[PDB]
Amino acid sequence: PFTIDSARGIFPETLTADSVPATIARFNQLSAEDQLALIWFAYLEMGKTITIAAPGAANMVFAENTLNELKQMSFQEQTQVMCDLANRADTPICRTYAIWSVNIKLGFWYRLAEWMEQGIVAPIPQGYRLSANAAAVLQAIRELDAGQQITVLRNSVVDMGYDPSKLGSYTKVSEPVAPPKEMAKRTPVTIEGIDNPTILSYMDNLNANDFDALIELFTPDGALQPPFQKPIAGKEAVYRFFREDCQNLKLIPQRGVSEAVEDGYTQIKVTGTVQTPWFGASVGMNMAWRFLLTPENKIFFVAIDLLASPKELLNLVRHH
Ligand SMILES: CC1=C(/C=C/C(C)=C/C=C/C(C)=C/C=C/C=C(C)/C=C/C=C(C)/C=C/C2=C(C)C(=O)CCC2(C)C)C(C)(C)CCC1=O
Repeated sequence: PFTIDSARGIFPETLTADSVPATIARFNQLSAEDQLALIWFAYLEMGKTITIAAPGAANMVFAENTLNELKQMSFQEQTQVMCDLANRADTPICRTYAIWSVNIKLGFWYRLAEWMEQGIVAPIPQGYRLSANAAAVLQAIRELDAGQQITVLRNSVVDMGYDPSKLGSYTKVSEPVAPPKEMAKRTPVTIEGIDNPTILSYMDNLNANDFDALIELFTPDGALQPPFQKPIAGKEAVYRFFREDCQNLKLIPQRGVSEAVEDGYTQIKVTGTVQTPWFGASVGMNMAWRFLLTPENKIFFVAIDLLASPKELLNLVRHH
């Protein structure tokens, strides 16, 4: 009947932005030097219309030792470390970076971007010439919508460093968890077409960084699938993902539809936008949420999708 694997397929008319993994695959064909140059140029152009937020103090304490090593290196040595990261080389810095959470790696590169601008780290060489393929990948990124662009950039960062699979057993380094926003101060979401209390609780608890309440919405074996990734299965792993990767999001759902399927279960699709704390309101990612709920309104499965275009925000099929 329903398994996690079959639940992945609900609302199959939902068109996701698979140009993100497509573009990443093209990017991964390029030399390390062209990868760095390409991201430099893309980030420079993006900055003209989107506004990145500075990393917090606790984010940066974990990257500090590595950044100070870099601050001291020659321009040549600095470039070599950056190429090592892009190449996923086996070096001490690449092994250190492999155990950092997503947001720590992002803060590392945001500091390097500042330093490269303002003189401290080796710039991209003046008159650098991208390969023909790299020039085309950069143009492809320019034509993506902002939500797709920042997803490509983040993925490129997350994939650098030594393969964490190749490390064995290892302590993942992550920020302290923010406290749940006071109940009184929360702003509840509204969703046109949906009043299911679990769906509203999922949105509101995530918006409040209240992961202990969020996780109780799931079945013990319930799964969550982030954009372009495999399902994270079971409360233990979902709860860790929440606390590690999901703080300070702003979910802005707009509309949804609900459909009874077999055995008192119910499949629900919501569309809307999401803001990441890295860009705030300057980037609104067009998202769908696809939930499979038990008769007791528990989340058996939820998939979160980055949508191919804004048209898909209105794609809400009520009968299958
Ligand atoms: C690297 C590099 C550079 C620098 C580059 C830099 C500094 C790049 C920086 C890039 C940054 C900061 C990108 C951040 C992206 C964040 C995203 C896509 C978050 C999405 C979250 C979502 C969708 C969450 C959704 C969620 C919802 C709704 C749920 O319902 C459930 C949870 C879930 C998580 C699934 C240089 C400029 C120096 C050039 C050299 C070079 O290589």
